[PDB]
Amino acid sequence: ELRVGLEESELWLRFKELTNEMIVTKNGRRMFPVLKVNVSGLDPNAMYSFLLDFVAADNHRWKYVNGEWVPGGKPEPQAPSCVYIHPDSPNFGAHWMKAPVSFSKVKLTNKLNGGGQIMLNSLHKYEPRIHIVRVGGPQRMITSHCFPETQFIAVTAYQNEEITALKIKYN
Ligand SMILES: COc1ccc2sc(N)nc2c1
Repeated sequence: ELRVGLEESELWLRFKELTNEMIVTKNGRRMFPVLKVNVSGLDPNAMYSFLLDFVAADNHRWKYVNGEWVPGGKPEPQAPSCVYIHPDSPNFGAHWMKAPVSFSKVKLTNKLNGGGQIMLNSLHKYEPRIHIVRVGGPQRMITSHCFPETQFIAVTAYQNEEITALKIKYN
């Protein structure tokens, strides 16, 4: 059975209990913490690509009012985010299972851009999600996994200084 787990869930949970924030910039900003995933139960000889996308967790714009994040009253449909391909892709099951799969090079932007960078909606809340795609084989297969512990609001600057302090303490 294919098992997907979050590495350093302890740390992620401390961010989550404060309401996590990730910076987005025109050129794109790397994530901290980095999403790192433990995977077991792949066919070590089979070929797979690791994909990352961001689900809009709700349909609302958020705003930091009197030191607390509060959702707007005017929800709108959220266009799904683009997919980031893990740069080790495609790769053997053995490669993916030998160490945590680390998305250290994904960049989050607020502007439609050349390539690599993933555009997100400013002040919307996101739940990171991966897709494990079996490739090259005759029978294509996809397993998806969400990481609620890794939820965050996309911001152009940090609102809650508790988040800023944790980002610095652990980086
Ligand atoms: C996934 O990134 C985006 C960026 C801007 C907008 S406005 C809208 N309706 N949804 C989105 C999603």
